[PDB]
Amino acid sequence: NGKLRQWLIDQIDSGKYPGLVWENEEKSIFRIPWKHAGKQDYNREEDAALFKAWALFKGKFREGIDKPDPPTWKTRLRCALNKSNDFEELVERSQLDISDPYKVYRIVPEGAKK
Amino acid sequence: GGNGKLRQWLIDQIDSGKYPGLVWENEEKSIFRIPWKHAGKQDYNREEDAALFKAWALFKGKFREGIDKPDPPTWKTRLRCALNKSNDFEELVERSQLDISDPYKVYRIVPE
Amino acid sequence: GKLRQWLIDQIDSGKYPGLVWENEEKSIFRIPWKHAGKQDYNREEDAALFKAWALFKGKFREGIDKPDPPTWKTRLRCALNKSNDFEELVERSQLDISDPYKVYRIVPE
DNA sequence: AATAAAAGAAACCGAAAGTAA
DNA sequence: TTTACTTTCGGTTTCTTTTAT
Repeated sequence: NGKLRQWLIDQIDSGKYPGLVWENEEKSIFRIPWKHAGKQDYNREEDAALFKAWALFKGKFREGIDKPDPPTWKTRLRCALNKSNDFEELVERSQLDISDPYKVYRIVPEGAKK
Repeated sequence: GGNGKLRQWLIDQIDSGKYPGLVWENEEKSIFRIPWKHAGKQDYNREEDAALFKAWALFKGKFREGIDKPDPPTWKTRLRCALNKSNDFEELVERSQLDISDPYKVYRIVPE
Repeated sequence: GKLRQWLIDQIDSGKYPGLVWENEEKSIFRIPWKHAGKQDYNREEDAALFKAWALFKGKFREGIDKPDPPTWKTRLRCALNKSNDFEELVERSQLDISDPYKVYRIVPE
């Protein structure tokens, strides 16, 4: 009934967001760019695109109707990632203090029994 | 299965020690205790707690051991509905304990 | 149905400050609705109404159950939503002021 | 120093599934 | 079965305290 799992899998499977790539061929671990908005390498378009995309895809942000607030978009996805049972951050694999920094996440498989 | 069987039958089930938690509260035998546990709770075991409901289903024609598939929720609902509408029984709702372990309801027997 | 009468009764008492009628026909009322994280929020006064609903239904027992104001708030909110006896006037609600509240109109039968 | 972004935790929401009477 | 709430689901928004430039 949720949308985050399928949606994010789709954005990675698309080549739309550079740095949003699978790390393995088994499609279980992926990399998600996570740049601090204050950095010099940061451009609003390319780095905020994934967060804006989630706000567009849910009804939250409507282009031309609403005033843009990019930190809000990032907070939504971060908190959504944290809370979801579908995603587990591999905190020992995240690279946040480099140019082109990223976080590493695992998509949990569904459970065996009921 | 027919009319005028509920009152005496339940009195008989209380006077026997067969159903744990189905005991009299007074010596005048006008008020009694009936376990009323949610089937999902952890303490719930199907045998002991569904026994009274299964017993009513057997005593009336509704359940036949070995011929029909058991449905404990159906037995509970059937006996519940009988108690509410019964002129022979009146719930003392101010003494019932439904949000405790081994929860129960308290009922008063209407004299004629 | 106990909510319709119970809530009408809670408004008619002056017990909960901010739980007041807006009109003289007793069809529309104001129900305080503050976020529990805000600074003005005090646990006793603002959760009192939700606490009262939890008491009046069997859900909370003083001294037997651990207090959970967030669950109290959720139950009352969801109850109002499903109620055919209650309809929120969303064009009147004031959620982003100090002392925020919601506005509800009582459906006549 | 200052301004802006960011962080976890928890309270929060509607919708729907669930439960009881 | 209808009415009437209550609980659960899948994220979302807020609160307060760090972190980045």
